[PDB]
Amino acid sequence: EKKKIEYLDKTYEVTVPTDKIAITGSVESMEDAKLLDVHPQGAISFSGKFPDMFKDITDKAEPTGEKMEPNIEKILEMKPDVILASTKFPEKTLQKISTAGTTIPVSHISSNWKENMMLLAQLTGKEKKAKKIIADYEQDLKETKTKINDKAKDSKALVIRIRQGNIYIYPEQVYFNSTLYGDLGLKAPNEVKAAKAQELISLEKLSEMNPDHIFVQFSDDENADKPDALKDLEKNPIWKSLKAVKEDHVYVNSVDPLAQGGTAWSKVRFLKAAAEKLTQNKL
Ligand SMILES: O=C(NCc1cc(CNC(=O)c2cccc(O)c2O)cc(CNC(=O)c2cccc(O)c2O)c1)c1cccc(O)c1O
Ligand SMILES: [Fe+3]
Repeated sequence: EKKKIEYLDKTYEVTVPTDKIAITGSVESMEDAKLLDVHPQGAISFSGKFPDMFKDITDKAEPTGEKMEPNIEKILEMKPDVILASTKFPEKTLQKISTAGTTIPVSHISSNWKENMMLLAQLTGKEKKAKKIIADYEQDLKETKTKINDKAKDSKALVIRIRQGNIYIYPEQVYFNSTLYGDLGLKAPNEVKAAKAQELISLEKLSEMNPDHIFVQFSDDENADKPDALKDLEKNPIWKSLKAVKEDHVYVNSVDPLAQGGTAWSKVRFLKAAAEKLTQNKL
């Protein structure tokens, strides 16, 4: 018989505790697995390979495919007890994935970082480890707020992700923004308050926003269509006009560019990075 795992208003029947976990779409769950020492059966590949930072937990895994492109033939062959999917998949892709087994769309909304973590914990029987990781972050946070200067806290700060050579911004509770604005208390700017999903933003618009600090996240595996995007930007006269640029307050990949923002592991890293960068000295 199985157990009833409750996950964000929904309930799922899953035989737990299981090692037979297929992760597709949800890089969030990859990051949770990493801190929980969960070694899934299926894991997400990134350009066909498993990045160094995940190798400790991908040792018993085979690919479910690239992030946005689940391999149903592979996932069926695995016959998992649970498939951890993403809330970013179209519904028709979620229904198609669910032919291979019990499927839980894991939230990409960064304010659900605790629930996502506990879900994997509940599936794997590691609630103690998951509570300890969460508690530790909260202490890390309270301790880190004290180290961050007033000026920095009242500055205009942005997180951008460059994908296929375009600039994207995100809602207030998505990506790292829940840590930059929510946890550290910096004022989210209007364009971010207005964002309802991953939203394209022009350099032209950015130059009006004129942020004090810009965290730029850039992955080659997401920029194959234009690999010079970062260097071409830095040579654009509208980018060179930015306050953040001229004052040397642009931080490229302060956290690994495959980091998703809405996880314990993303939050702890961004919190330390933001702290180092905003206060201009290593903590
Ligand atoms: O099926 C998917 N996407 C269709 C889609 C494409 C788009 C247009 N997306 C892109 O061009 C894109 C390019 C490279 C990598 C991505 O993750 C992209 O979403 C938007 C959106 C809406 N997305 C968001 O709001 C979002 C928020 C935070 C982080 C994200 O990664 C988000 O996608 C959905 C998908 C599946 C797994 C993982 C994903 O990140 C996905 O975007
Ligand atoms: Fe996406």
